[PDB]
Amino acid sequence: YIIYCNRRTGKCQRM
Repeated sequence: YIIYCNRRTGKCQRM
C-alpha cells in the first residue's frame, strides 16, 4: 500500500 508522505514535493499517501 501507500504509507509515505512526500510533502517535500507536495505528494502524500492514503495509509
